Amino acid sequence: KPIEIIGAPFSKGQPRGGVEKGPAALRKAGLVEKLKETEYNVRDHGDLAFVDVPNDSPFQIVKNPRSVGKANEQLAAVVAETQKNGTISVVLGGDHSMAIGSISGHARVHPDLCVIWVDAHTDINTPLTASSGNLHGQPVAFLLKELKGKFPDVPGFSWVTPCISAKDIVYIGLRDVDPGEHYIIKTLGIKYFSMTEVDKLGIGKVMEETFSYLLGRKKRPIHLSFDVDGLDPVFTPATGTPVVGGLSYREGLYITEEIYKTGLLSGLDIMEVNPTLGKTPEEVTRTVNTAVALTLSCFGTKREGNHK
Amino acid sequence: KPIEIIGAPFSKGQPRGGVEKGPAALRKAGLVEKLKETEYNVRDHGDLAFVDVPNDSPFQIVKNPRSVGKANEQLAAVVAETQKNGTISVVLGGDHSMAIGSISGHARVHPDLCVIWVDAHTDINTPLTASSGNLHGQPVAFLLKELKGKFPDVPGFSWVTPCISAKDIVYIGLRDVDPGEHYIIKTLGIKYFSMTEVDKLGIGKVMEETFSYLLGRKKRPIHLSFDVDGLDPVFTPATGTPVVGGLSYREGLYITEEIYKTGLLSGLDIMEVNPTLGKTPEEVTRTVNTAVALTLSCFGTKREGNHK
Amino acid sequence: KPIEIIGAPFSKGQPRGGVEKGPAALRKAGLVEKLKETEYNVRDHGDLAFVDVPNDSPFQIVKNPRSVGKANEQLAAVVAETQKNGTISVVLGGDHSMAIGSISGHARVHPDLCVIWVDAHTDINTPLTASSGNLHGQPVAFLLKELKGKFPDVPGFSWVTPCISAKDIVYIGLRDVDPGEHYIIKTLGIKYFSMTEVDKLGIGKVMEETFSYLLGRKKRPIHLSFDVDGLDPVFTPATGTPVVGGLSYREGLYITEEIYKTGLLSGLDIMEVNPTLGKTPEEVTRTVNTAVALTLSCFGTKREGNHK
Ligand SMILES: [Mn+2]
Ligand SMILES: [Mn+2]
Ligand SMILES: [Mn+2]
Ligand SMILES: [Mn+2]
Ligand SMILES: [Mn+2]
Ligand SMILES: [Mn+2]
Repeated sequence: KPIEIIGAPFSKGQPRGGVEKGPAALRKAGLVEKLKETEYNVRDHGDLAFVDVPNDSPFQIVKNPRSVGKANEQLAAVVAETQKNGTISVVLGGDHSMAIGSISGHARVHPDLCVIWVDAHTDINTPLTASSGNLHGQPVAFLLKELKGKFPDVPGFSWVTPCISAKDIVYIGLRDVDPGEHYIIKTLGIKYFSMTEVDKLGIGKVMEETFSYLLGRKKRPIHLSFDVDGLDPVFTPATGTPVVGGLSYREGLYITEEIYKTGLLSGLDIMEVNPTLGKTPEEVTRTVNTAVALTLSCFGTKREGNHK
Repeated sequence: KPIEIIGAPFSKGQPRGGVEKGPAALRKAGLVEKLKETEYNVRDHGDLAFVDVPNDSPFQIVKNPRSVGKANEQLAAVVAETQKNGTISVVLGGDHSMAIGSISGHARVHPDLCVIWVDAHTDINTPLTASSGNLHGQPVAFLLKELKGKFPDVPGFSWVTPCISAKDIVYIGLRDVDPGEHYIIKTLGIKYFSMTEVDKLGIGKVMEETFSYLLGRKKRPIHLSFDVDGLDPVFTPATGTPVVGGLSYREGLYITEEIYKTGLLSGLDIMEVNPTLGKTPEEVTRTVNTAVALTLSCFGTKREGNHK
Repeated sequence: KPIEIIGAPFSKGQPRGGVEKGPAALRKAGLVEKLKETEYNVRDHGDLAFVDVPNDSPFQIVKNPRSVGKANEQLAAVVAETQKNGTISVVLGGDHSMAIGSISGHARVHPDLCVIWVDAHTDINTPLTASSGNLHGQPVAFLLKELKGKFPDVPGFSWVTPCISAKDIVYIGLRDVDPGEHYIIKTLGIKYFSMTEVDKLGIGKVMEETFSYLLGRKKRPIHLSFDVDGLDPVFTPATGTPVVGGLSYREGLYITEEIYKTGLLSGLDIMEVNPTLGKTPEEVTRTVNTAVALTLSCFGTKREGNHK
């Protein structure tokens, strides 16, 4: 019933910078003002203040493992608190590595939740199969149960508890996956929808199946982790890893409009909005408004109209 | 069998200006020259000359109610004359408020026609539920029978006669509807196809249903009122109310190509082309050529080729 | 199992110039370097050196009939040699008129191959029904059996042997067909998929049918002749005959990804990349990378990932 924006302007997740300005842009985009305008109430948790672990030594390859392990541990702590009160937790953040704290904290109250991860990537690189070391590409690794133990524990993420099985997570939009990640998902029979399947089935049937897969038997809580680079660059240019032939505005919306319809949206995740990475101030607006549009959608803003 | 372009460079419908240049752009785009090249004959009625009602006092909120009531009254007068002769009336115009005279005049000869209103809006705001007062958003209100009487009669539109029921009109492309308009359409069980339904069913099935709904029982005449902002801004940027995630070139065409196939196209409506509103001369070309493409399409120009 | 790039920087096919730089751009785009990175081996045949027939007198209308007849005769000669060794022949070339030597040479080793011609055109103009005389629009004419004899034999193409029936070729993407070409395809009951059919069925079903049509009975070798202007100009602007409302990146790929899946790709054809025709160096990159993406795709580069 209630909503709670938890700013998470973290950044250490990846090399490029400018992702901590995300909650700023979105909020500056009047996000909370339009969201209240829905048949929901909104409590802004305000942005979190992350402590930066000194002499953060790159564990093996993994850059900033402590700082990141920590800033995340803090989010889960906070995400678990608001969820514990029965509120949908929208997390305005920086890089997807902050999905570690989001989900975990969410998973702590509802161990049986499921994940509809929308992104053009899998972010399932273990600190081993990972080329270079930017955690914004390892989330699913720290969370998947079937993966724990298959890589060296990282300094600062021990607090985590693999909380979801491969039968609880579904991917949508994939188009730029690595050899390792591909292996891992294939090896674990994870249900996904690469842009190939979409092009084939049409976003319409993608949801019917994503839903008949995750909510077929039981009807548990849903954790939507929306990565902005999931929608074609023509719509979300202000990101770090833009990939053409992606999801469109109308698709990103059919996805959110459908998640609303279920009535199970428990925890959202709007990540990767990088204002700084806009070739023109316009690109940052196109990204910020369709990031917001998406949010509002998850809360009822249908495209056919909404009367009180 | 014959066609008749009726320029309608009216404008008072909305605030922004530059819509009276539409028939000029379109015609300047060699519209009539390519249209003749079809298996049809074309008679250009030339642009209408609209009298501007002096001291046009904003009735309640409704801006320029007289001037607009009048310019429209004139169109119907003219649209009824050419229709009365058995000719398909293409109306190159300014704002959609000129759809009042178009349909009315059309409806006068064929009371049983039906409407396939393609636009990203509903234009069903009554002079009451309407925020601000630009008639380019009230057409469907002056025409729907079920609505007459539910708002103060406006100075200059009395001549109108609500000529169509909610079972005679279908919407295609909707994406930016108001609370009032949404209420009204929902309250009147009007058949519509928001971008949601499209994304789901795919433009292909949208037509089969729009057709099985309007022409299921009888096979009456069709009045296509094509609003240019119905196609994504990426295609029709030169408009006043651009809304992302709209109909694409290929969709606007499948729509027209299908209407041709029925063989019932009686009266067309190409509205909202605003040359002035192009950030670059290019945007006005992209709008003018795909506005034309659309027209030609309504007349047989299939995408698989056309041999004499 | 093995692949062999055969540069074919020919050009005389059409008026505009800059198509011989295609193999240069593509290769310069690291085409062969990424292609080897597949589960395939690659042998670059290097670019061909075409002799230019002196005093090439425009036979009737057909411009440069000798030069073109010859440069093509050479390709078939070469395409037949590598195919004769059991290698998939990718032909980096200029204008589609070089598809004459490609297919012919291919057809010589496998007379029973079939053609999936992806383009926005039919290239089936006979030296008679053809307006102006640029052979880049007559290929299918020199190859179709049902057409041989219906036009004056051309100086330099006699070596050709119509090698495919209208039941062996399928079209995908059509949107700008002439009166003659339309006639000819209609008159010969050729299976095609104009952008209309795509918009209706969705690229997904287009392949199931293109496949159930050509590979229904027997499962013969496939000859994909990919014309770059088959994908909307927004993706392949660097061509000579750009036509809006075309195939998109995701569609061009679903097409290639599917052809890979069959396992019958015998001979490819990447034509019409014109570096010179890019309004901005960017347009030439957008064209060269999605031309390459396409190639890679035909060889296994799925969008869900590829692990060794
Ligand atoms: Mn991500
Ligand atoms: Mn991503
Ligand atoms: Mn309108
Ligand atoms: Mn509109
Ligand atoms: Mn071609
Ligand atoms: Mn072509």
